[PDB]
Amino acid sequence: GHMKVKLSAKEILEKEFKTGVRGYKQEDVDEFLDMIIKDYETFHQEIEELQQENLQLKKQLE
Amino acid sequence: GHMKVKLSAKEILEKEFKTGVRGYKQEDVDEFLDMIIKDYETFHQEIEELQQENLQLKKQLEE
Ligand SMILES: [Zn+2]
Ligand SMILES: [Zn+2]
Ligand SMILES: [Zn+2]
Ligand SMILES: [Zn+2]
Ligand SMILES: [Zn+2]
Ligand SMILES: [Zn+2]
Ligand SMILES: [Zn+2]
Ligand SMILES: [Zn+2]
Repeated sequence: GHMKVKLSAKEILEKEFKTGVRGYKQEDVDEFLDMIIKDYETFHQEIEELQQENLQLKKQLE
Repeated sequence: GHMKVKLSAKEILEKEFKTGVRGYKQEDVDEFLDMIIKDYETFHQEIEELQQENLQLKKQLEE
């Protein structure tokens, strides 16, 4: 069966964190989250491609 | 297209960030990273399941 993730690329782009003393440097976190966002986009695109292919194969077999 | 994935759950665990006098609250960033690590695992399992399912259906169509 299909398994869903918790977050999306847009939710990570738009997440706001509160601040505090000795918090993590914002640019360090944001640059790393940007790499994560691109991975979410890559994962989502490949799943979309694999699920459309899965639907086509199941249709030929029906 | 291809699977040009940049990071792994282990790389996310190992990543360190410099701190500032102020910055993003560490608790909140770390707990968000935990959710992300769990999603990388889910994405992987979903892709593996679809790849093997599609292989099996392709083979059956021709055998
Ligand atoms: Zn499943
Ligand atoms: Zn499946
Ligand atoms: Zn799925
Ligand atoms: Zn930088
Ligand atoms: Zn989509
Ligand atoms: Zn692909
Ligand atoms: Zn270190
Ligand atoms: Zn894999």
